[PDB]
Amino acid sequence: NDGVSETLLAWRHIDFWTSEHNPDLNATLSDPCTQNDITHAEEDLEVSFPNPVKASFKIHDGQEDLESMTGTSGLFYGFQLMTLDQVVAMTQAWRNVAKNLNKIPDQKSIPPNAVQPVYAHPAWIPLITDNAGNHIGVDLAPGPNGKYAQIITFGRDFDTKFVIAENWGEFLLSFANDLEAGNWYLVDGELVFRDKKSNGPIQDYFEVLKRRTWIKYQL
Amino acid sequence: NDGVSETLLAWRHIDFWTSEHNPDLNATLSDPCTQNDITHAEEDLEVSFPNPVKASFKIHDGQEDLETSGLFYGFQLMTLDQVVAMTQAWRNVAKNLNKRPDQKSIPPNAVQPVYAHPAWIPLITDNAGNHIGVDLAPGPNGKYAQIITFGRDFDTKFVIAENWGEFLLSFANDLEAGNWYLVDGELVFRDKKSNGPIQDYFEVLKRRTWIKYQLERPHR
Repeated sequence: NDGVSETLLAWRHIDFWTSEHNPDLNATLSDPCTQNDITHAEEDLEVSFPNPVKASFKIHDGQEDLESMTGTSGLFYGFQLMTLDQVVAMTQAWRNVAKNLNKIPDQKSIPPNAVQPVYAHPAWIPLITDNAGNHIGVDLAPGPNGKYAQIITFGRDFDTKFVIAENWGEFLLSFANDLEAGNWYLVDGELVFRDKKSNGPIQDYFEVLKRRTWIKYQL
Repeated sequence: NDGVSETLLAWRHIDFWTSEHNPDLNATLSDPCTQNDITHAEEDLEVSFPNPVKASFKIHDGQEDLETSGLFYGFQLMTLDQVVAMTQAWRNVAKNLNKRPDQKSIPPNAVQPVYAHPAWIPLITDNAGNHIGVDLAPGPNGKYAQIITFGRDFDTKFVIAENWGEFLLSFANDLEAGNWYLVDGELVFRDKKSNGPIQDYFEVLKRRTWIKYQLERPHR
């Protein structure tokens, strides 16, 4: 099925975990989008959000925290869950880039042929941001060996794109499983990843996702 | 809008024309698909057919063999069953290509530069490995549900229409423009106004696409 279950389940675990270990991060999780907000977005972008993505939006419209000054603390080990407004704005942003480009080194994909080998595509809908040009999001125009609505890395520093999940649900869930596995350090602090079981160092979450993907591919 | 109007309009023109100038070809046009046939197909392939494509199917489920000689100047309009069979056929090819002649697009980056894609749904066949059909996974400068050539001899893919409706309509306009010869007989294309020779319809579509691309390139 679509990964709606996983979405719903993940948000339970994430909502619970944040409330327990990091209230301040909890506060930042926004109220649900209404159905009209999302229909308006879908009309604006002329796309159908996959079911799981619509489910996540109907739980949290990204993160906010206006009274903070140092910037928002990204839920995903520093990366910020985007609001529907930001999703629309950035999607149109990247759509302009694709236009300007119609006339960047070599683009590749892991797995091979899973993601279109391009810098920007109109159908790559960003959902998470580093506020530094890079995104996780959902791919609505997969390559030949890709899957519709797979979750991918793309952006400024992602000449190679990685498929990091089959759907948004699986992604949210693996994030939830990291939290529960104790794979975290608080810097009541900034959230960053470490492999608890291996007494591993602090690592950028993107490098973790890329590594995992690579490993999974070779198997 | 979607190109549903154009679909519906085109089939009126095509149904009319065929009945007048080539009854035998008319006979080959099938009864409509039912909505369940389509839902069953959509489940089988796990895709949503574009609206215009669903409209065409609700007029004719392709052509039905007398042996069927192809409506589109020899190319056969596929039945839903053939669409499903061929889509799975092409889907297996992609799978086997994953375990490893330059593929290009006109316009550049409009169509994925690959031999086979799961989301290229064939609608017309060459009975020789080549297709016109609808692209549900466009390139960066493509458009969802644009109509493309693809297949065995299509190392370069061409976007020949913005939607299925526009395609059916341009076919209809060829017929009404007198751009045909009967070999009643077998239907083949000629440019009436240029007193032109007979031409393969794929070459016509390729030239047309190529010209259109080139006339638009000054604009930005």
